[PDB]
Amino acid sequence: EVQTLNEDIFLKHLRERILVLFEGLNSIKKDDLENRLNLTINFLEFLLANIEDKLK
Ligand SMILES: [Mn+2]
Repeated sequence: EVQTLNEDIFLKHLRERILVLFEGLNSIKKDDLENRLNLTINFLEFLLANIEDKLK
């Protein structure tokens, strides 16, 4: 029940590791949104250029 020096150190590192893991997870999540957004933009931009080619 008492909290030992070794436990405090181990808990403190694990805290840091989880926070680093969340940073990693948040980046993968944001890059995933960034890629799907860019893929739809590129599609729409390609479509827009097809349309304008046919209007020329
Ligand atoms: Mn999170």
